[PDB]
Amino acid sequence: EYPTVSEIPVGEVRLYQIADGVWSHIATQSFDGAVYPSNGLIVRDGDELLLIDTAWGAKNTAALLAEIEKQIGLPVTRAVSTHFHDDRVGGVDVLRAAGVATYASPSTRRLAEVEGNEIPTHSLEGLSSSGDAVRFGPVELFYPGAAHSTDNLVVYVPSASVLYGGCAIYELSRTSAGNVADADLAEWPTSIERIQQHYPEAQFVIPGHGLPGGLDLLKHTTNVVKAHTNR
Ligand SMILES: Cc1cnc(C(=O)O)n1Cc1ccccc1
Ligand SMILES: [Zn+2]
Ligand SMILES: [Zn+2]
Repeated sequence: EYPTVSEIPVGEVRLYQIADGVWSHIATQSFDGAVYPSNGLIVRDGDELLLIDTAWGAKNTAALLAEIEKQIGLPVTRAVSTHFHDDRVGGVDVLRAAGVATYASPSTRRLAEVEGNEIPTHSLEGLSSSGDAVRFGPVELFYPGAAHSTDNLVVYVPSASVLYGGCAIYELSRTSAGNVADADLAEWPTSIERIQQHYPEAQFVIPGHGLPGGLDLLKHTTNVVKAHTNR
């Protein structure tokens, strides 16, 4: 069963095996007097590990690596951040010290230096245009357009039919659009369309925060989004 926010103390991290060689990592943070859960992803690449997004803060990313060691005891060598926000780059310093090579798109890199967040070192080339996809070891990287942020990336794992959609994708239980200041509300739904059309074969959909479902998470997020739009 999936770890829920009401089951994880701020400062601990859980791993949830989704397939052979595919985990998610779950963590928690307080922010504006409330507690939220956060996801990210782990994919096995032969003998190395590929880490998708941080665990929302220095401390949690330290735990995230320690729980990787306890439970998989394979090394994390590359890290991709899927947008410039703290729940995705909070802890890039802890990874880099640990000898992890951290990556993001140049748009992510720019926006992070501007917001004062931690900056992935390497720049992922070839994703600046909506629809763009590049390979990266055991996953595909996809820029669906602007959405939750202008720079947000989705990750598909083909071996396992897994779609990591990040904060661009909401969990079902989440019916309010929240704070979406960095978002393009006008393009967000077109952007989800692109996700659907490029990965219809997805069987396991992971949001930035909360419980995983399937492609129906995309109709859901289109809906919540289009209902904010119309406030
Ligand atoms: C605080 C935070 C970080 N990332 C997000 C988001 O919407 O992606 N949010 C807002 C959020 C997250 C989870 C549940 C509700 C609101
Ligand atoms: Zn965000
Ligand atoms: Zn988020």
